[PDB]
Amino acid sequence: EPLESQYQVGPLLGSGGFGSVYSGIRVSDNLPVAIKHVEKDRISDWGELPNGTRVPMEVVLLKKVSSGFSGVIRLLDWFERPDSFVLILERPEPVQDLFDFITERGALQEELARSFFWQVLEAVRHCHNCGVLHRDIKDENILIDLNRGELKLIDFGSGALLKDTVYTDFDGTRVYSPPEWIRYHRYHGRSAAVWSLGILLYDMVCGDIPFEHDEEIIRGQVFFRQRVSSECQHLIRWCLALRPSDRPTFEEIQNHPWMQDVLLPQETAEIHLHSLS
Ligand SMILES: CN1CCCN(c2cncc(-c3cccc(/C=C/C(=O)O)c3)n2)CC1
Ligand SMILES: [Mg+2]
Repeated sequence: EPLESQYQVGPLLGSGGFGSVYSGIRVSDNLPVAIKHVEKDRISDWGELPNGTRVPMEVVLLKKVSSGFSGVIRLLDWFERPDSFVLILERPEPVQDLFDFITERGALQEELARSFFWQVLEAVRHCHNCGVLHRDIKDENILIDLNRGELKLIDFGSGALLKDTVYTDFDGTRVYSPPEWIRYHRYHGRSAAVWSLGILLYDMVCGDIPFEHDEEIIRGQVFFRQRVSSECQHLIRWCLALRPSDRPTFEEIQNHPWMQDVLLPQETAEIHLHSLS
């Protein structure tokens, strides 16, 4: 029953606004896991969860998207403590987040960016279909299962239930938030999500984020610092359309020509990941 008699804690993987996550192993089968600690004082949103009670919104969101689909991390279990909650999440091995992967390898070839991007679209779409809005889509929040070549969306600590009405609260990453939020402190789930997908695609093909200051976000002028195909630039600028309604739907993004003939996960890994893995 105790958390200690359950898992064997390992080294700290990282910490921040989300909390502190450690590498871990489940004593029983040595199944690799991650142990995330979050203080109750940090937690702002709470949920009830089916036939349950007091629980952080993060847990509610995680369980809602839980399933066989490997595009989003799986909550394996959780525990409540006097001042914190502990989340036991799955952990692919080897693994590396998109931020480190790009920091190390730099701007990705378009074929690779296509595969990776396509996989987050499927993951985000999955969340939406399950009534969950992530709100913090970014390189750091996407894990790369190097052997399988499959990406995983993580950290639902900024998410919320998907809704068709306005959002007047945001606590994700500033440099990924849309111009509606910066200017009017209001946005709609899917539109905002598409904007951050635009920032992410740009990050993938250019090695860095397109905007830094609020003034750049509001103006939305995209400058390509690396050689990027015309199709890709078009998609990117379409997602980064100043007016929300001018942004493509997920269907339009995935039907976009630059998005065609995506590589399969294993293919991707064999051609791009095993080369160094
Ligand atoms: C966002 N991350 C910032 C960068 C360092 N960091 C890392 C690094 N490598 C693997 C994982 C890792 C492995 C398995 C599950 C998870 C899940 C995290 C979550 O759902 O919050 C994370 N997390 C902690 C959080
Ligand atoms: Mg999470």
